[PDB]
Amino acid sequence: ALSLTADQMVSALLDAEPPILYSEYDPTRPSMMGLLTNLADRELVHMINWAKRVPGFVDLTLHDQVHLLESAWLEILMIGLVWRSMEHPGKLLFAPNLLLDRNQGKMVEIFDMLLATSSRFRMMNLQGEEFVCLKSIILLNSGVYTFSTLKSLEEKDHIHRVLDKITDTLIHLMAKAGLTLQQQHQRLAQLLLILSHIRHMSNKGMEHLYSMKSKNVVPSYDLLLEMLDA
Amino acid sequence: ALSLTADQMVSALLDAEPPILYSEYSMMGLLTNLADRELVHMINWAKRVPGFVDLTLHDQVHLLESAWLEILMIGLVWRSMEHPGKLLFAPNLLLDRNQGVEIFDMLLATSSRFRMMNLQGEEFVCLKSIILLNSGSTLKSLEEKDHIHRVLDKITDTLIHLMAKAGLTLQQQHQRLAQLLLILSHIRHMSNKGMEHLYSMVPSYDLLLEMLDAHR
Ligand SMILES: Oc1cccc(CN(CC2(c3ccccc3F)CCCC2)c2ccc(OC3CN(CCCF)C3)cc2)c1Cl
Ligand SMILES: Oc1cccc(CN(CC2(c3ccccc3F)CCCC2)c2ccc(OC3CN(CCCF)C3)cc2)c1Cl
Repeated sequence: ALSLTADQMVSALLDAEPPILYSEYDPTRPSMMGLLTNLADRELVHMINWAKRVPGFVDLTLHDQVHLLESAWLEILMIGLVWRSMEHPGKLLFAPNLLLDRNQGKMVEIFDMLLATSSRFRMMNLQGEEFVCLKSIILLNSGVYTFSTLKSLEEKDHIHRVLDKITDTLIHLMAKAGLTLQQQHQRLAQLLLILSHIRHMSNKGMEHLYSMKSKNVVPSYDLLLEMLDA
Repeated sequence: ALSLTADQMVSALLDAEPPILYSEYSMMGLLTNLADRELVHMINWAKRVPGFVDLTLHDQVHLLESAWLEILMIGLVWRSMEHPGKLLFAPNLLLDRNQGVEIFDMLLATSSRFRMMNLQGEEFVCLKSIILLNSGSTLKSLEEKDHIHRVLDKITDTLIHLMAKAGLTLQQQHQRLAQLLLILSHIRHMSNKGMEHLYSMVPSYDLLLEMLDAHR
């Protein structure tokens, strides 16, 4: 996995991309949290099958894969939602049959930040290749500071090696788009600064799910491990 | 601001660095007091961060209201970098995790990360100014937002310049840049958990405006 070229690492991420799902509702009938809850639960399954295809991820122990998924899953859903919404200014495309504006999201604070992130992606003309690299970064980075045995330290070192390889891959893509060296690292910095906004949005979202104090509203270690299908 | 060279960028950030404060010569009360004194120094530091005073007072208050704990936290991690397993809130206030916890360990993990990257002082002050500018639709706000993104790009150039001066290769340059900037997601994370804890017991917009809205 540390041996793949930048072109190969991109093609692997593009072929691993999960599908866009539809919301589960009756369109002949006149409950939003339940609809979004249900949609997120079903997206989560496809995310985990995507993560398994992220080069270097299945080199980790199953325990460490679950930990990274635990820390990252909501950021990963959110960046996909924001990517999906780039072409629909003012609205969030949770699903092709569930395009919502901010007055329906009424809570609204996170909705507004997702819309802002979608705008910035849009006016940056974020490319498909770049977006799948950013998803990989979130998966590996979000849990890397919340793991200290010997083995864990080897696992952290491997995660940092793969993150360096994703960085190289992103720069390769900007180089191939014709950007100058200065423009390459300026764009790389802009894209990583947005990931900290996405982390903030995920933090507020997780804060809301934990305040529900409801057993099956935060994916458990066992639920994620089951979806990983050892 | 937009005219400064990379070297003048670093010199201004270094010139503007606030002092390390001491604790008085019961724990949460001493930490609250030390943080209250640091906040005052951080306002005048922020006024000296290129691009910042070009902003409206209202935008400056919003940026500090959003970033203040992150900035406090990155300063604490920096101060603790050379003291494995301890948080140096002040030279006379060195705590270990037993005296706290979840937040403490995250802070200790960031400190350990700085150690492994051999984080440099000139790098530290660029990262702290990125936190201020980044963490937080009238024509003027659009004009502010565009200005902030421009200053952020020059700090990126300044960071690259520092690594290039040291002798790092370009591959090592973009790799280290990404490593430094991804740490910022974790500092946002810890700030949000810290806000959560403090509300379970924070400087108001008016307090911030009062300190920032100085006379001549
Ligand atoms: O791609 C998406 C598709 C569908 C929704 C979403 C994001 N959402 C909606 C929002 C939200 C509300 C409250 C808390 C956090 C949140 F983000 C964020 C913006 C509007 C309100 C959401 C809601 C509930 C969620 O909780 C599941 C996990 N389920 C439980 C886990 C058991 F497996 C309940 C997961 C996400 C994405 Cl990013
Ligand atoms: O450099 C530092 C110097 C002194 C303390 C700190 C950070 N802290 C201590 C810790 C903490 C962090 C996050 C949340 C709660 C917390 F306990 C850090 C890990 C364990 C305890 C802290 C304590 C009280 C606080 O209360 C404000 C509101 N007050 C400001 C309102 C004035 F109007 C002070 C502000 C931060 C830094 Cl990073």
